[PDB]
Amino acid sequence: DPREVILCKDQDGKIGLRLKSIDNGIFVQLVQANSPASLVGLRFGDQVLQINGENCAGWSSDKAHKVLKQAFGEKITMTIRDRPFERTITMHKDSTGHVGFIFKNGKITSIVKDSSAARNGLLTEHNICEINGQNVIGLKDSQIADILSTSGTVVTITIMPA
Amino acid sequence: DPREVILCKDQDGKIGLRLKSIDNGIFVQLVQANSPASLVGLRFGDQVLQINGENCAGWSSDKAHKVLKQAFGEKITMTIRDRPFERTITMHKDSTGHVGFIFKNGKITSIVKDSSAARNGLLTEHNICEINGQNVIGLKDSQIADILSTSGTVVTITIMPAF
Ligand SMILES: CC(=O)c1ccc(F)c(-c2ccc(C[C@@H](C(=O)N[C@@H](C)C(=O)O)N3Cc4ccccc4C3=O)cc2)c1
Ligand SMILES: CC(=O)c1ccc(F)c(-c2ccc(C[C@@H](C(=O)N[C@@H](C)C(=O)O)N3Cc4ccccc4C3=O)cc2)c1
Repeated sequence: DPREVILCKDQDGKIGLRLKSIDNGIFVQLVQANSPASLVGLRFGDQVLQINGENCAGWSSDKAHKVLKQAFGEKITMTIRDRPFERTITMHKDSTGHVGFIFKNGKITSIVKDSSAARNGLLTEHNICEINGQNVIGLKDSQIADILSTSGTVVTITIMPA
Repeated sequence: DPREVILCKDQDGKIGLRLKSIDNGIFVQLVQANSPASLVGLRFGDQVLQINGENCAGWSSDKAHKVLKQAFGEKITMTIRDRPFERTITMHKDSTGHVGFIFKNGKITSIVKDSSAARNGLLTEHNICEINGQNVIGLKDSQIADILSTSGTVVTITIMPAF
């Protein structure tokens, strides 16, 4: 159920937020580290219904960008819907340390037959958002594979359709 | 949250279930009225993880139907994850009786600017599943519009991505 977040711009503007048009809605696509957007709890995949009282419906990505650049510093209110697409799947590493899926650019592309991912019904064409809690958005595939390896048997992955 | 369902085949060996492969997973695409599939609570959007202790990952819908069809035992055992893509949006009719969207083949195509659908972030390219608890999967657009006409001010709609 929607929430109202109040954000304040930093030194020279910039909320540290990249918005994207998807299905005539507006969604958070990137959250900068140590950003006013991250310090309030904004995450990749959160829907934005309202920016300073105004509806985002039908806004193109570049309109969403322009609207944010023109907002005044000490107050930027938004109506947010915490990751409407968010799903959380738990897997169990095998003898080789493998959970059972192939990924590319942070998106699951393949499911290994007879694996943990197959038993747990992990879906392809979904972005990996969090592994065990850590934000893996924007990370290179090698870094994601690293986090997966340095984790224990139970792997709590958070996926979202792409 | 996955649960094991035990379906019991009718006199025809049918269960009233149509399946569809989405993103290397198997999904329920149509549940016939008063069938063994409706009986156990299967619904459009439900993910089928296993069929008779056999993983559905990668399977095509023909493979899934072929497997349901084969092994004509009275009991089919499925592992079901309930509607993983289900989203509920509450809108309220304006002075004219409109929440503010356009649909074509049970799918939202457009959002009217400055409307309840816009205010509540309704998304296009989504299938309407339910309108105030009423199943609309399978119904024609005219029948969907009849439900909306006979609705109160509050219109609660369950939606899922079209894919
Ligand atoms: C049953 C069974 O489970 C099984 C069986 C045989 C296998 F070969 C594998 C398997 C072997 C290697 C991989 C590589 C796979 C990976 O390690 N995924 C994790 C989540 C995992 O599945 O553990 N990776 C690593 C990587 C790095 C950089 C770019 C892309 C990738 C990628 O796709 C995936 C699966 C898994
Ligand atoms: C503010 C504001 O809200 C506003 C204002 C002006 C408007 F013209 C409208 C509006 C008026 C009519 C319609 C037609 C629209 C509809 O009645 N949708 C329901 C869910 C609703 O939005 O109430 N329909 C009816 C229909 C029948 C058969 C096939 C397709 C359709 C279809 O798309 C859609 C929007 C809505």
